Amino acid sequence: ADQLTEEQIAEFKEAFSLFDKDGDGTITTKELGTVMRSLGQNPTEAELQDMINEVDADGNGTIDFPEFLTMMARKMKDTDSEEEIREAFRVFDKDGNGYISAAELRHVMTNLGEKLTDEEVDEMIREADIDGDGQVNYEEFVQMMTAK
Repeated sequence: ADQLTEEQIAEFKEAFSLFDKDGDGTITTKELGTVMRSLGQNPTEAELQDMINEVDADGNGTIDFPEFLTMMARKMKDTDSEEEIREAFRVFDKDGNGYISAAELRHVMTNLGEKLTDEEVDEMIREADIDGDGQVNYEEFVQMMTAK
């Protein structure tokens, strides 16, 4: 899933509060780039003025956390975590066949540096009939690492 993890929501909530000097849980458009830049993102000025024209639909010129989360979810799209795991399994599809040996699959999940425990993968392997044949595609194992 591409849902915001409780952490990503907290990270943004902290970077957002960083400019909530009104104790109202909101920030001004003048600090929006600063908030976004606080997370290490550097959108151009036009990119910022473009999202403002839409967010500035109330005619007030301010951003609240909820709407701020609507911006983060619109950016963490084209860069899903899925494209990262599939691109890793791609690094493992040296034969461009779409299939690798479970070993390479288990290796793709460990080399990625994911905090997955060998036990969690053992369960993901139960429904992924990784036997009966010997090789398995990852598209199914990719959606499993994202969120059952």
